[PDB]
Amino acid sequence: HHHHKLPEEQKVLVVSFDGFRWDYLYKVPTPHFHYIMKNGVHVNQVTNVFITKTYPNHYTLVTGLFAENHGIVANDMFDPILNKSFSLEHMDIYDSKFWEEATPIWITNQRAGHASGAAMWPGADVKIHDSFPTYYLPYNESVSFEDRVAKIIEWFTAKDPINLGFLYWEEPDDTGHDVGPDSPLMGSVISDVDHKLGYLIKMLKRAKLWNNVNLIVTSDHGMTQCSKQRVIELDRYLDKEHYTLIDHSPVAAILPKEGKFDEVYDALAGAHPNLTVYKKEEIPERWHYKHNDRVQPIVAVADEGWYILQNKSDDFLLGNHGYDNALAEMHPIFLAHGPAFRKNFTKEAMNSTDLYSLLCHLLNLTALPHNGSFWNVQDLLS
Ligand SMILES: *[C@@H]1O[C@H](CO)[C@@H](O[C@@H]2O[C@H](CO)[C@@H](O[C@@H]3O[C@H](CO[C@H]4O[C@H](CO)[C@@H](O)[C@H](O)[C@@H]4O)[C@@H](O)[C@H](O[C@H]4O[C@H](CO)[C@@H](O)[C@H](O)[C@@H]4O)[C@@H]3O)[C@H](O)[C@H]2NC(C)=O)[C@H](O)[C@H]1NC(C)=O
Ligand SMILES: *[C@@H]1O[C@H](CO)[C@@H](O[C@@H]2O[C@H](CO)[C@@H](O)[C@H](O)[C@H]2NC(C)=O)[C@H](O)[C@H]1NC(C)=O
Ligand SMILES: *[C@@H]1O[C@H](CO)[C@@H](O[C@@H]2O[C@H](CO)[C@@H](O)[C@H](O)[C@H]2NC(C)=O)[C@H](O)[C@H]1NC(C)=O
Ligand SMILES: *[C@@H]1O[C@H](CO[C@@H]2O[C@@H](C)[C@@H](O)[C@@H](O)[C@@H]2O)[C@@H](O)[C@H](O)[C@H]1NC(C)=O
Ligand SMILES: *[C@@H]1O[C@H](CO)[C@@H](O)[C@H](O)[C@H]1NC(C)=O
Ligand SMILES: *[C@@H]1O[C@H](CO)[C@@H](O)[C@H](O)[C@H]1NC(C)=O
Ligand SMILES: [Zn+2]
Ligand SMILES: [Zn+2]
Ligand SMILES: [Zn+2]
Ligand SMILES: [Zn+2]
Repeated sequence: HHHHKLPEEQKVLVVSFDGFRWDYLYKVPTPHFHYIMKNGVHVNQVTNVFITKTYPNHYTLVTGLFAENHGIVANDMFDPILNKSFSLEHMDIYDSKFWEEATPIWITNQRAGHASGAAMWPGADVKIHDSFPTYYLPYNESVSFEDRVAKIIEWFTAKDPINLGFLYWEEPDDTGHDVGPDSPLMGSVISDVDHKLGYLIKMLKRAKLWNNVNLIVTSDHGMTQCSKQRVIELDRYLDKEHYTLIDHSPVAAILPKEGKFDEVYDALAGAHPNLTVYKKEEIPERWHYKHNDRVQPIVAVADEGWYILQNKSDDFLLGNHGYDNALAEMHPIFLAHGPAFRKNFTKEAMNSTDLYSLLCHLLNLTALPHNGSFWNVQDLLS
């Protein structure tokens, strides 16, 4: 018979499938994504932040800030005040000072008395302002999706449960790089990701969380097809001895050596039609990228689908991202299901800087100063 159920605090689980381009939903049958759509909300065009790389965009999701403000401007950075480098590829990400120009939402959540949990979310196993999420996993890409889900569900159902979870998975980004997003093999990995989403849905239902957790499924960026016929080779124009390459492609962050600034700029600007060379102060305002000492004196941006190689042996991948965030192929999926969200609703656009204000609203937190607007996304809510 129908009876009372104890009022639960509002809960949110944010899931990021890395590199899940907005239109991947249509490359193969995605019944579990479509199940969420039919019972939830879906935004066609999510404008993420420049540069359209993993660490800048995940930190935007948990701060509501543009990259010049939260300071995670790239996956590879050099901070001249710290005189230190940051590099994802070397797992050299744990220097707290690279993160401390902002405060991620899990800290704000916990300062309000709640508990947060993170299962491989970029930056969640880093000490920031002397704090971690209440529960987190040390980053390890080899941990299965099923084990990450198991931890999330354990934490949402613990003696002292979390109200806010973050779950992360490295596909379809990794395969998109390997084969290129135009490859028919992308169907296999997208289908697998849809199966993993179905596994998550099944476990949320089994744990009696499905109808009381607001599940948000999104990503950090998309992916575009590259080609060995679309390469810009810097050593055709520049003496490698006269600059340091802080980040390579498709946004080359260039630090000329002492006195070589005008040599480097003059040699590279207009050298190739698909490489736009900006002096820091000329960087487009719409990217909200330039007001930060981690933005190097010269930033050279390749057009969509072009690769910057410093020399003939530099890295090349059939898929890449990082390009202009106005480009549709850089845009991630966004869909959601839960008691706070409408059902079978589709909206054309959102800015990824708005998610932070949505999360703060759902959890009844006081948002720190940010660049998004709850009013832009209030129509997703029931
Ligand atoms: C990498 O960099 C290259 C080189 O800069 C860019 O290529 C240019 O792209 C633009 C935009 O499409 C081209 O301009 C358009 O050309 C069309 C005709 O193309 C043929 O003829 C020209 C010679 O005039 C050749 O260069 C070209 O290869 C083709 O053979 C025109 O129809 C277009 O005019 C129409 O659209 C424009 C708006 O785009 C309107 O203003 C017009 O009124 C008209 O309606 C336009 O002129 C340009 O020709 C290309 N240059 C070259 C050398 O190919 C790439 O776009 C860039 N790559 C990426 C991914 O950004
Ligand atoms: C994404 O953010 C931009 C920038 O804030 C929004 O563009 C502004 O929209 C307001 C209306 O609320 C206009 O008054 C401003 O002139 C716009 N500013 C700029 C710089 O264009 C945009 O609406 C947001 N998009 C979504 C889908 O939320
Ligand atoms: C994005 O949001 C941040 C936070 O509100 C803004 O940063 C502030 O900018 C003012 C100048 O208007 C400075 O006085 C503050 O010191 C900044 N605060 C922080 C925390 O950095 C930023 O201006 C916003 N960006 C845009 C493009 O609107
Ligand atoms: C700056 O620091 C150097 C040692 O640190 C390494 O190099 C810097 C540039 C960063 O890449 C950092 O992450 C590395 O661990 C010193 O060798 C160098 O002398 C220092 N320079 C000055 C001027 O103090
Ligand atoms: C990551 O997880 C795997 C599987 O349990 C384990 O073999 C490995 O030692 C872990 N640590 C790292 C740094 O990969
Ligand atoms: C390219 O640059 C690397 C440094 O990253 C250097 O070790 C390598 O020998 C260079 N290769 C060519 C072909 O110039
Ligand atoms: Zn990514
Ligand atoms: Zn990637
Ligand atoms: Zn990987
Ligand atoms: Zn690979």
